[PDB]
Amino acid sequence: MQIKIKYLDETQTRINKMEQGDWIDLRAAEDVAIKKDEFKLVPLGVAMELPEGYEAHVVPRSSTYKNFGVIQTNSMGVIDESYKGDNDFWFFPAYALRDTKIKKGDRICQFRIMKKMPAVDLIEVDRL
Amino acid sequence: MQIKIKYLDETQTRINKMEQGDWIDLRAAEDVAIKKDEFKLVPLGVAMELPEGYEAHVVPRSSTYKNFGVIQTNSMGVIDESYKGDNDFWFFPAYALRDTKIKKGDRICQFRIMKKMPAVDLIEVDRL
Amino acid sequence: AMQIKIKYLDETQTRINKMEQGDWIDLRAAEDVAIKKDEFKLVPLGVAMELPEGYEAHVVPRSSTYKNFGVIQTNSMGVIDESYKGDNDFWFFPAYALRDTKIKKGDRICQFRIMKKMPAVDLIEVDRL
Ligand SMILES: O=c1ccn([C@H]2C[C@H](O)[C@@H](COP(=O)(O)O)O2)c(=O)[nH]1
Ligand SMILES: O=c1ccn([C@H]2C[C@H](O)[C@@H](COP(=O)(O)O)O2)c(=O)[nH]1
Ligand SMILES: O=c1ccn([C@H]2C[C@H](O)[C@@H](COP(=O)(O)O)O2)c(=O)[nH]1
Ligand code: NA
Ligand code: NA
Ligand code: NA
Repeated sequence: MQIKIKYLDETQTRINKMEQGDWIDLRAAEDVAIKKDEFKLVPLGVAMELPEGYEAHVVPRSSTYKNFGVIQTNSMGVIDESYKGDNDFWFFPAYALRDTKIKKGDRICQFRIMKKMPAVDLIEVDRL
Repeated sequence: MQIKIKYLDETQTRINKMEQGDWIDLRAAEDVAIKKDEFKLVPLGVAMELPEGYEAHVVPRSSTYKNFGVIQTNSMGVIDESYKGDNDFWFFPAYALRDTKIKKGDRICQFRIMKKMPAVDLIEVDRL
Repeated sequence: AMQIKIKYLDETQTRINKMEQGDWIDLRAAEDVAIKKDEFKLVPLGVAMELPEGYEAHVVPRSSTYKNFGVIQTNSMGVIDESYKGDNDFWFFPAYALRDTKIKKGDRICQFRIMKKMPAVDLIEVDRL
């Protein structure tokens, strides 16, 4: 299976091949400064068409907090197969626990794909 | 595959069907006000019997922080198949980074199911 | 059926027990750790593991971690790859404290499961989607 990837512009660093099954590091599309106790969407400079029936999960890298002092406000970001449009660029939602600077090209988070949950039948009951 | 769902009461909004594999939005069962730097378990007004051998994963929605100023203290909630009792209602563990008000019926987080990890044995060794 | 090889820091580490029905598995603080409000500490878990080939592990807080200890996990979910299998590749829990707190040696502070790694994928650059 394959992922089609469109970059925001030619200066974005092309990301790792995916022949191995490791999570894949994504990078700041531009410089982003965030003050202590403030929030910014860090653009990742990439848009993707994921395989039919899959979704992507995005979390911080292990070293992100140590080096940048940010947490990811939504814990883990879900990118559905449907977020496949020409302007559907990815972002990393960052809350700074201290004044910080992220520079263009800095690796800031990581992703993998996973099969979406199967079709399920929700049936209401009065008791369990 | 089916999930049996019990709602806290008649006023809880019945949630989305699960035909497409998308994550499913869960909603506040009552008004909850949270002060900056305080914590509250936000009731979701649902109890579920998940399919055998499955667990649920719960994370904020992408827009939760922007709209509500809360993060999920456990990052991703994991609800086991065994949490299927008639009083086993679900909660979103919220920490407010600013004063906030959540209203009854607001979408606050999302879940999916996933198969539990395969059978595995833990074997102590004296060296790797 | 599959196997996880687990090695402990020392004999004082309380050995981990697997939940027979496939539940996530709790891990324990390897030593006492004091963390001041708004400070960070990489809490040692006192375990190194060789995971099954083609698998990874996922680490999240327990539901009770915040109530008990007032900490959040700064990386959201830890990813432990199959390759992190060396004799000195000990696991940690990266804790940010939202209040002054003390964690005691042996406290169950986080939980893990394994999951198959994503399959091989071909990344293909395109000009438009
Ligand atoms: O951490 C995230 C979470 C989401 N998205 C993308 C995928 C979503 O489809 C879109 C937001 O749409 P809603 O989920 O808010 O509809 O943003 C990200 O780039 N990063
Ligand atoms: O984000 C979560 C995580 C867990 N639970 C369920 C399953 C737990 O067994 C139960 C109670 O958790 P503790 O009181 O053991 O933390 O809540 C949730 O509703 N939300
Ligand atoms: O919450 C975590 C996340 C990672 N690790 C381990 C596995 C990683 O291989 C290593 C850090 O390596 P990088 O991911 O920074 O390469 O730490 C942990 O013990 N706990
Ligand atoms: Na990369
Ligand atoms: Na609605
Ligand atoms: Na102990």
